[PDB]
Amino acid sequence: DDMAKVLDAQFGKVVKHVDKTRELRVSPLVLKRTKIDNICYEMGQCELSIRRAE
RNA sequence: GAAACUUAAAACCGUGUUGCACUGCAACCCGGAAUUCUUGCACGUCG
Repeated sequence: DDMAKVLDAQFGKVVKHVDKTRELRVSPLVLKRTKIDNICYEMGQCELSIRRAE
């Protein structure tokens, strides 16, 4: 609910976010998922690793 | 003895370069030190 007041300070005349985020307890209201005709997964995920190489 | 100017007239003048030769010159770095650097997701929102 902290994320909804700041999103309604720049938007809000299109879609009311304050009343909708306390009915299904989600913020934001969508999920950026994609498709390559095979598997539906997200947009922008990565797998991270590191090593201390000289 | 008392009485009658060794006087009159006459330029110390005429001619003549304080002139001739001579570098205010020779040698000398406006030079030595100094990062156009510090912070910043081409991103958020979907009847």
